[PDB]
Amino acid sequence: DPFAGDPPRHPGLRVNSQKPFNAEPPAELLAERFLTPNELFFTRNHLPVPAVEPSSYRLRVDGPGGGTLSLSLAELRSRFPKHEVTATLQCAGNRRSEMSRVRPVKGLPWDIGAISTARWGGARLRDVLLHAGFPEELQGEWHVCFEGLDADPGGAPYGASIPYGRALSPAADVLLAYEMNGTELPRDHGFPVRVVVPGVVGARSVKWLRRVAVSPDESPSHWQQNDYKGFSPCVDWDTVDYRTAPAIQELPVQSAVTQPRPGAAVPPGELTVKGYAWSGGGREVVRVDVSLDGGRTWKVARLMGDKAPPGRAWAWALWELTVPVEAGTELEIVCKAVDSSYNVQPDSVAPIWNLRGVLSTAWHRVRVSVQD
Amino acid sequence: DPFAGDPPRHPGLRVNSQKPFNAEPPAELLAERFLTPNELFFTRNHLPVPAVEPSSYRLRVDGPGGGTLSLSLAELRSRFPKHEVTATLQCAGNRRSEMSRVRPVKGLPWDIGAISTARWGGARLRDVLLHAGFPEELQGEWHVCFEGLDADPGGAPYGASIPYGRALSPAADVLLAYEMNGTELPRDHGFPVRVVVPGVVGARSVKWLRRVAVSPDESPSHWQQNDYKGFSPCVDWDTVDYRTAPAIQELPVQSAVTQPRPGAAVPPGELTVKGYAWSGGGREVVRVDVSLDGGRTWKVARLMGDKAPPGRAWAWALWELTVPVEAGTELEIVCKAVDSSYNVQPDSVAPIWNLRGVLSTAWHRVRVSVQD
Ligand SMILES: Nc1nc2c(c(=O)[nH]1)N[C@H]1C(S)=C(S)[C@@H](COP(=O)(O)O)O[C@H]1N2
Ligand SMILES: Nc1nc2c(c(=O)[nH]1)N[C@H]1C(S)=C(S)[C@@H](COP(=O)(O)O)O[C@H]1N2
Ligand SMILES: [Cl-]
Ligand SMILES: [Cl-]
Ligand SMILES: [Mo]
Ligand SMILES: [Mo]
Repeated sequence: DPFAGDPPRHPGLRVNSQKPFNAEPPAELLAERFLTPNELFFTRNHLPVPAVEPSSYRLRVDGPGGGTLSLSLAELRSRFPKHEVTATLQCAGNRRSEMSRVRPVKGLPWDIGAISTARWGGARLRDVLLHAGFPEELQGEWHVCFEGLDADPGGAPYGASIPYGRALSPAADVLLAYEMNGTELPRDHGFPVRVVVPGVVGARSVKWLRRVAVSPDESPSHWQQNDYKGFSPCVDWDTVDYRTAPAIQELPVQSAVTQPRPGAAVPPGELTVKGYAWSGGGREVVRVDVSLDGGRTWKVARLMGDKAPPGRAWAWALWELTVPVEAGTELEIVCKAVDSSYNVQPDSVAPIWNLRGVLSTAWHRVRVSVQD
Repeated sequence: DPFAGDPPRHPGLRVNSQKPFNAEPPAELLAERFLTPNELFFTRNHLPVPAVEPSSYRLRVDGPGGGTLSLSLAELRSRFPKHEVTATLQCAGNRRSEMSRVRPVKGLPWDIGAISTARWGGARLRDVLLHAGFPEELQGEWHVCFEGLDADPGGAPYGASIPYGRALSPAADVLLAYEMNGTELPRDHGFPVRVVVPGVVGARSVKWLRRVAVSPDESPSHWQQNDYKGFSPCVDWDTVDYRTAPAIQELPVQSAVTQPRPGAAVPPGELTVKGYAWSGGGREVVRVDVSLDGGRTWKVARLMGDKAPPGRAWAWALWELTVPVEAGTELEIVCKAVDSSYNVQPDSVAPIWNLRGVLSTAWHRVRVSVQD
């Protein structure tokens, strides 16, 4: 069994796949803390988890002239000044299950918790590439490709790429992280090294990093070319042409209600509604609107968190709104967020439906009842 | 009459205000060409148009140490290498009229044409500031403030600001433009000099530019502080607090149908539906979906234009879709666009309603009938 060596996990996780392991924290704990504990941070694995001997581990980075720089874990820690970045990773498939309600889709049936937040520590990718000899700027459209140590039966490794400008930008905060919430990277989260690409879909933050290469093209890997793309609601498996849509990089504005949970019976008097909101590309969440009547009337929730610099809001905003609720009533709780570029979320899922079940960002609706 | 000196305009414009002059091109011409002719380019004036003697004109730019650089029009043309940028300006109030249908709002009642596109030529703001002695990077949060030569009765000039980083970035393409579609700036469009801020709301592209200043704060002007902001649908004139929302800079994804026009009777057989789509922040439009049945089913339109570099899609994408239409039917034509960060447009206007009638980006719907 290829998965016998996988790490043990926290028992309260909502698991949608055991082999390979894919799980999310319970929604009731998801937004309990700003930084998601390492043991509850959602886990998305395409393959068996690599077992890595730290001292023999080498990160390979190809230089400008075709040479190869080879770095040990000790050297990655000692050569480059450690930088810390608090960033939220959201999977493209977050909230896929709401989409399947409209019309079945193929994919892991995530609820609202394929998102988590951590303070990451590591070398900046930028410094590693400047050390390998690359310039701050290359002419034209270049990409940085990453391969992981995890590989499918045929030997193809998990891989992804990001544009060269993002990799070299001081402000974009791309890390080759070896620490997570103050401790070393857990195995499920990429030990000993993963890429963390703030403001970008989870798929590009390659775990168990074995190689870094600069190329005039995007990663040729199946997951960069033939997956993690958004299509029209009309497209299906027989018509999809992956050349017609760009690989998902930055993600759009998103939010969900984490408390209360669907089907809850809540006591009359006061109700504290809670959730998260986040947007891609370093775009801050500037407002979260909450409705208790199915989206007819709205109130403004309180945003928690502390501001980040402009263009660098990599971490989610937790929100709450305490409201009066009358005995014997039925509530349809809805939330929608607005970002710093005034992007907003769409009313419904059908018009944004797609065959892969990705980019599920229509309003989250939670129906509960108020007891007598 | 303070407006006696205003320039004459093209007679086919859709004028919503004569004094001050505010007008949009006819929707049937709006998307006829990629570059909007200067005579049809929408015009948004808050005040009387300044009459400027070109030779006595001086642009004032305050240096880092409190000194003032003063530039003539000849020097702006000769000192700095001319750069050309094709960019779309969209007013915050575009499509306000659709919002008033839900609940009356105060503001010029724009239809879908408070947007236009031109190739602008001028000095880069960046070069002008480096020439004034500023560094490429200032520590902290700095702004570049612009004042126009147009001033209200009390003597306050039109003014706005953009973040310092945007002004100094080579990629952001901010210009001090003296040319428009190959000719000198028309008076209504800022002669002799205007700022053009690509990917940003029209309000910041200050016309009839008299001054440029760097400040640790945003423009103190009324239009930067107490206008061009987005609020919750619940906010009204008695509750609005302009300190609670950020000034609009980048705009969200937008699109409209320009052909056919509402109420049209179209011949059976084939119908060519046309429109525009654009997104802020240099984010390319990656897809436009079109429905003929009120948003139940969708097809993908053809995008016209030529690609721009990543992060620099400053100009709109014109689209078209030729479709079969059966005699005696009723169509509800709808369009929605998706940008490079997979941001999308919301189904309806009510949930995005606000007191100023700004940020009107819900799906545009056009009802027509097919003859027999
Ligand atoms: N090598 C490796 N990198 C990987 C993956 C993987 O299967 N292999 N999954 C990716 C995707 S789709 C997701 S959403 C994130 C999830 O990171 P997490 O498990 O630490 O939450 O890691 C990405 N990096
Ligand atoms: N000085 C000056 N700058 C100005 C304005 C104005 O009233 N005064 N209007 C602003 C706003 S709200 C808009 S939408 C754009 C419109 O530019 P246009 O008239 O060339 O289309 O210019 C901006 N710049
Ligand atoms: Cl998934
Ligand atoms: Cl307006
Ligand atoms: Mo993912
Ligand atoms: Mo405007």
